[PDB]
Amino acid sequence: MNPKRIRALKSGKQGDGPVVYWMSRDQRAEDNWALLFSRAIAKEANVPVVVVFCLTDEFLEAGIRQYEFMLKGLQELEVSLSRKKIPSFFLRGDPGEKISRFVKDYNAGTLVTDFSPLRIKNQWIEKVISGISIPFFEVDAHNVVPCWEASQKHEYAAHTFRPKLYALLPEFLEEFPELEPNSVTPEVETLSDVLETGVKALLPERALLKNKDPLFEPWHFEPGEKAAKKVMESFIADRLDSYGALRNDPTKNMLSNLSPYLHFGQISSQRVVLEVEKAESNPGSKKAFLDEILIWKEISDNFCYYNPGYDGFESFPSWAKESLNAHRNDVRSHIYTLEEFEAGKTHDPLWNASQMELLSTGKMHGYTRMYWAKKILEWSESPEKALEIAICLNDRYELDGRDPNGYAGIAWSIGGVHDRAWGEREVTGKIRYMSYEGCKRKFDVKLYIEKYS
Ligand SMILES: Cc1cc2nc3c(=O)[nH]c(=O)nc-3n(C[C@H](O)[C@H](O)[C@H](O)COP(=O)(O)OP(=O)(O)OC[C@H]3O[C@@H](n4cnc5c(N)ncnc54)[C@H](O)[C@@H]3O)c2cc1C
Repeated sequence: MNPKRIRALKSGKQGDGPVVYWMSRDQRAEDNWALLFSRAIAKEANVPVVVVFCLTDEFLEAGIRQYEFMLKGLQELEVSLSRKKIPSFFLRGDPGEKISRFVKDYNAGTLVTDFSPLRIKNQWIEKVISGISIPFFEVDAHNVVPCWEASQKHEYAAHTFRPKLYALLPEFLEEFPELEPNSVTPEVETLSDVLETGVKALLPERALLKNKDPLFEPWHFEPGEKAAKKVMESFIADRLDSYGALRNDPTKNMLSNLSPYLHFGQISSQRVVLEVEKAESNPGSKKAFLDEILIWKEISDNFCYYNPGYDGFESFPSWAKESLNAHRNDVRSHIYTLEEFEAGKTHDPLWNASQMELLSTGKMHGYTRMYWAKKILEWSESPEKALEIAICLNDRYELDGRDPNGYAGIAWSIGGVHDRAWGEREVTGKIRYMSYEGCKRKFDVKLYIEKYS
């Protein structure tokens, strides 16, 4: 157990009650450093461990596609945690008022949570700190190397964050120890009813077509830790060999499709890296996949951790802010509203077909994600309007939405974060441009459009 994975946010006097694991980002029982760190401290104090999840009031800011995927995975998690004699408590409302009330009611001895560099998680941490007198720690269970240990600084490029992450891999890339069950079973509603009431509250804002039928197809990704592992096994066995040569072709499903399980924390990235590193495949394809799940995934947490305004124009590089400001008054070719972007009613069939894959599957291809966001900057009134539209459409319809990957990805597409300056164009400036003809020379754009009518 590396002590560099755990951070102390506030000290205090330890109580003689159950160690509380405030689960948030990592919703799994296996390969969870935060849950394992809570069981170790609970064992050292001769007291069982408990897990608490808060169903926040911000669930209506998303959709049914993310509400059902999360709660259905939590239902499987409760059975898995109960088999280890670890009881789970699902509170509903403000985590600042619920976690404070749970710790005081149940006489908690130590509170533990998982690490998330997002602003909304820091908002909960600030409120819970104000009304708790017991120790409270946080553990990085999402990244292989802790976010505060990989770099003490915002890395402006992947060429600089790669040697720092790979030099610390022999230390943090290790096997997980078995989660020991509680010694004895210790001493606020069922998730089936919370799923029924929540869906009934999200029904009027459901994504529908003109025929009143639903648009989302929930048979593409089955939720749960069991299904998350089966997806990783299928990728290593069938798709990992052809990954390095077909990750940029949206007409072929050659990606790992592990992003919805990785966002909600249903599967550990360290577990995926461990199975891939010991797998024998194309070295060019293994290097490309490890570059995506290690470098670009953890540099997204690095961007959100060392940039408070990671979702704003101020976090852009100085060369991009100066380039975008010099082309602010440039006459845009087209100006579409948020409703026209949402329904995919633009003149570009490639962008519209990309938006249709986002609305129907909740997981648009990785290559088209760059074309989908860069066109928003080209057809918006201002770079700040492009950030708002793309963030809203990402977090609302992407199953992996509301994730540091999405915020670092959108910062690269429009703001050029972790990128370089390209040829100076109008409107877009020195931001890397992706043309429609450039996509046709890379893949069958006609098949990708015909698939998502
Ligand atoms: C405009 C835009 C929006 C995005 N929105 C999201 C989002 O809402 N949520 C989200 O998790 N990711 C987002 N991404 C990153 C990336 O596109 C997706 O992670 C990817 O499409 C997920 O599909 P996959 O896991 O099957 O691909 P794979 O090739 O199997 O990648 C595996 C994993 O590596 C990581 N990874 C790979 N590429 C990236 C990347 N560019 N950035 C960060 N991590 C990466 C991911 O964790 C990914 O799950 C976005 C990127 C862009 C440019």
